[PDB]
Amino acid sequence: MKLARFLAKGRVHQGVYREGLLLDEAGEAHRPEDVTWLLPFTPGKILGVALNYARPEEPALFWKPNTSLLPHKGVVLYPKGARFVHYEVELAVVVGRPMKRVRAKDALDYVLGYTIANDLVARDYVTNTFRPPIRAKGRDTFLPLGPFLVVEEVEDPQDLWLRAYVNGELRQEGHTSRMLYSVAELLEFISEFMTLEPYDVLLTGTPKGISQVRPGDVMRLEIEGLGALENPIEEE
Amino acid sequence: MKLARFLAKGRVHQGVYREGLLLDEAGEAHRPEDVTWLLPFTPGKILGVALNYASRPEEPALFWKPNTSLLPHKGVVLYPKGARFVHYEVELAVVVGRPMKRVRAKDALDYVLGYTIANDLVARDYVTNTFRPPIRAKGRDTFLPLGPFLVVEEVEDPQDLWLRAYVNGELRQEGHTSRMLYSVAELLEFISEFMTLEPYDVLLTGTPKGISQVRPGDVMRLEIEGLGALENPIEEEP
Amino acid sequence: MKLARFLAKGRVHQGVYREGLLLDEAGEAHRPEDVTWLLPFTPGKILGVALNYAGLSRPEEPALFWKPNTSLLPHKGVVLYPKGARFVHYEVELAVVVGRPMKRVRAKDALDYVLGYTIANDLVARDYVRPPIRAKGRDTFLPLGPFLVVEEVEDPQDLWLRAYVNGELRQEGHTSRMLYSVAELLEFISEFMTLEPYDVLLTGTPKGISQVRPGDVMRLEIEGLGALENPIEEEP
Amino acid sequence: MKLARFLAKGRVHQGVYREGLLLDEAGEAHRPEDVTWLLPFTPGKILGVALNYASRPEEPALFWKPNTSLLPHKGVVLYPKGARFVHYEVELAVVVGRPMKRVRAKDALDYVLGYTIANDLVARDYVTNTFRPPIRAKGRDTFLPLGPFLVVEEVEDPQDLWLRAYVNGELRQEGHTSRMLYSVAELLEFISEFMTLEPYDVLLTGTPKGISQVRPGDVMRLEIEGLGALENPIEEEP
Ligand code: NA
Repeated sequence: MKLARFLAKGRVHQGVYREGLLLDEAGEAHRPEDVTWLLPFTPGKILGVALNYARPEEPALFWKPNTSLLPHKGVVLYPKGARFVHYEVELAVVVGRPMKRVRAKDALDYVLGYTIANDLVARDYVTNTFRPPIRAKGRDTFLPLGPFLVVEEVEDPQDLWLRAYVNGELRQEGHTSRMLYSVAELLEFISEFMTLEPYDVLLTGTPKGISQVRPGDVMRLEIEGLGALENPIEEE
Repeated sequence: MKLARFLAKGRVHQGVYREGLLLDEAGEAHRPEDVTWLLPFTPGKILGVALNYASRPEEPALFWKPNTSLLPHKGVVLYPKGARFVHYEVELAVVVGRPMKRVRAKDALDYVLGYTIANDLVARDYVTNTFRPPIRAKGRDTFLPLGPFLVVEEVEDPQDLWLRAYVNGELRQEGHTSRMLYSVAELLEFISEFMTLEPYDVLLTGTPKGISQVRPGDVMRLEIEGLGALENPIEEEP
Repeated sequence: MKLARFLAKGRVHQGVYREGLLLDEAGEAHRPEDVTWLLPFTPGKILGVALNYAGLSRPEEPALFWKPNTSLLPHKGVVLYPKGARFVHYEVELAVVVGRPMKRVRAKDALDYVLGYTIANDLVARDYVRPPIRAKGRDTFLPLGPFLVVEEVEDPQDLWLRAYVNGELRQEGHTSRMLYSVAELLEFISEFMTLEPYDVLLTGTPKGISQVRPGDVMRLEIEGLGALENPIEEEP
Repeated sequence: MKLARFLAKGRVHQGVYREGLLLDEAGEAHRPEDVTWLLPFTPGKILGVALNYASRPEEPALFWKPNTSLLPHKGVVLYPKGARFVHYEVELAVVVGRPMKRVRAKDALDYVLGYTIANDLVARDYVTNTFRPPIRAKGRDTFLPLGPFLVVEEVEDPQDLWLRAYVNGELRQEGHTSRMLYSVAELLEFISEFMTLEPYDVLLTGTPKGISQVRPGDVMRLEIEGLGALENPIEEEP
């Protein structure tokens, strides 16, 4: 099922998405257009692997602060004066059980589900890969996530198409099978030295392509079987 | 006030440390040796700064420390199996008290709740030149002893505090926060300019280089002017 | 200052209310009409006191009761009227927010532990009136807000209380008439129960013409704390 | 499996109880005697039902227990100074696993995550007919020992479990959940009809009358079929 959270008439609902509608805890159906989308869950810590699409001897891990989190339909703030702001459609993996020293072959047995992430980045602030890209990628609103927490629906995370649209125009396409380090490998590498807890999130990277956005653009990211994450952009 | 959190007889207490004793919410006294020390508060996000002690980096070299690295006073630090170069790092930790976004340096300290001590440990074997210092080197479990107190309304100037580190009771290093390249105010201004800092988020201000290597069996005791002493023994991973 | 929390363009803001304007963390202005009001803070446990307004003596001890966090509703949120209920009433009450841990605190020291104040509408369905949980702890039965007012209230026992239904004044009261003061209540409660920062104490309400019906718009006001407004709809 | 949480060497571990041993997230074993037991999970809101054991009341007599009453296995219960009639209450505790609103009884148990043992203590000295039982009598600090485990996927029928309570090693009472006036399913239906229950919220199902008076110094050990044993000593307040 596709779990979601939304705000309606002052109440936060934890529901399920079916046949284009949101069913709340009481079984009452809601139309997406009538509610205010929220994050499908509350993320613990969020790590991402850079340059993971065609390999490096070790995953180049980076952090995304929770203050960068943004829900579906939320507005991404374009850095004042920036010139090179890109979007990054990526498969987000949500941990379901505590992970510590878990073998790659068992890694998937600990996953709760998946969702869509827009790992934005402002290249203007990146000199090179020497220091962590915190000012360039950990900015407020730079991590739209959702709209759903898809549980027990994805058969293989390494076999999913990835698409991205800007103002409706398909400006990108790709597949996750071309992932240098798999989800199971990333979880194994990470959990060897760091305990991953339920709801922690792993961003798996994105393939290179047309991704520069400007104020006024509406980005729509889609991943096989995970719905579509849409976010407009505006100057700060 | 030196706020502290501890576990005693099954109860978690949010109290205060005074003259050697721990007082709980009701004012009842507890001996440190009879309780289990906990983190003085629950940290939100934690950022550190590399090379911030004595021209300086064009901009603060920020990095992240995961919450799973957190360890309370007296907790056991786990030495990475097979590692050969593990170092402690005595740093002044700054705890945010009010939401910060685009705060000027001259106003930054007005948003600070209090201060505590941090041991920003690093396993240099894992250090690289990609997003340095890498998460695998700085964010291992237990690599962030923090505490024992959340000292509020006591620190006059964060840029005027001595730093000391002991290993097995012997002084290994002496520093002073006046030697900070980027001041606490400048760091908060820099970070809050693009990232909202929420109450209880923590900023690790760096440490001066020294004879900081440690090995299994060693007991690290870090002290900062007016912030007490953070002590942690090191054991080898099971 | 009047602290407030609101949702705007997908972002949750912790700001302040000045001159009819909502200022976010960065100090940027927001028009109330452009945002979605939320609770001014996240409450811990909420206790209320019954019969606290009246040669009859006051109760031998405060008649304490609980309001579940699931009853909480923000300013402008929709209160749900119980199907078939004949006697649903609003209750305008001064809500006290704890700021420091309280255990065995003396009345003379009690107010020193208070963070701030806000308005509460402690709704009740008298039809279902043992702890009145089914009558008082229903979902949406605790509108709370709009602000967490700190460092402004000089004396909690010297504030007027007012309630309007559909813009028409229904009742006027004054906190000086409380049988047990805020200080006495916190002393009584903290004697046996540890109160934590953000726990809330509802101080009661004087009897009045407070019956409400589906379609009604309730606007409660307390001296210096603004106005809390909530419309009522029949349960879906 | 019997889920448990414990503190060891400064670290909070979420483990599993197998063959009298606690295994952490990494699979490493810990001896109980070497760790500090904690609550098996963090409860949301807790509701209890009064007079639920041997027709029946028109509707369940629901009441609240504050999270501040929560106490872990082995924790010390504080006896109210001057109280003359304090009683333990062995009850089956039901832990909600999925959001519940307007759930029918026939489907209720499908929303249950697991079960645990609860000691719903009461100081009868403070009971009257005003919102009975009063919060002052039931909601005192430490008046809700809970645990030691969150037993999931093991209880086949909550209405078919024996209840036992021992004071200082001596059997004080024996009961059975089949004697519940309102079943777990009926209670969750009644409650969820007007109140949304969230994951980790807890329902206390009541207890049968018995010789349950306890005094300072007593060691209470409550047991429920398949849920282990919850033990707590009693001490007088400071
Ligand atoms: Na009331």
